[PDB]
Amino acid sequence: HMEKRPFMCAYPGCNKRYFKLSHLQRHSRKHTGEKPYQCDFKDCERRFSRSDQLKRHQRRHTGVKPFQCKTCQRKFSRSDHLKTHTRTHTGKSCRWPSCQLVRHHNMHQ
DNA sequence: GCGAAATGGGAGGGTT
DNA sequence: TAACCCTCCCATTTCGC
Ligand SMILES: [Zn+2]
Ligand SMILES: [Zn+2]
Ligand SMILES: [Zn+2]
Ligand SMILES: [Zn+2]
Repeated sequence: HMEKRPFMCAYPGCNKRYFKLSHLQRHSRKHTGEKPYQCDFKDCERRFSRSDQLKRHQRRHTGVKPFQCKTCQRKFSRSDHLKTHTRTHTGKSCRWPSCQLVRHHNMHQ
């Protein structure tokens, strides 16, 4: 785990440093305040500085949930949302809250 | 209402 | 170069009861 960040931001007063030039060029859009990637869903009008941020956001509109829990078959749109959910099973036949297995799990969604 | 859990966004990291 | 996906932090919202 190295800390050498050779790419420094040239913005006046900014001390940001990054390991890769792509990370620095991605940071430079924060000073310009430009957010060109706008969500065109109804009654949203949200916008982001990065295209991947817009695609992550638009999954809440499209209902795309590629990540599925191997224990209770619950689906999530993000990998970190799935990993956090799996902690509910570590502490605690039906693995859904308040219910007494694949058919039952699939019917919950 | 309470705590837990889910949700959503920023920021940064890697892989092509 | 940058699209693309992952990982962590954080505040807010929703759920379970
Ligand atoms: Zn900067
Ligand atoms: Zn939207
Ligand atoms: Zn689960
Ligand atoms: Zn059940």
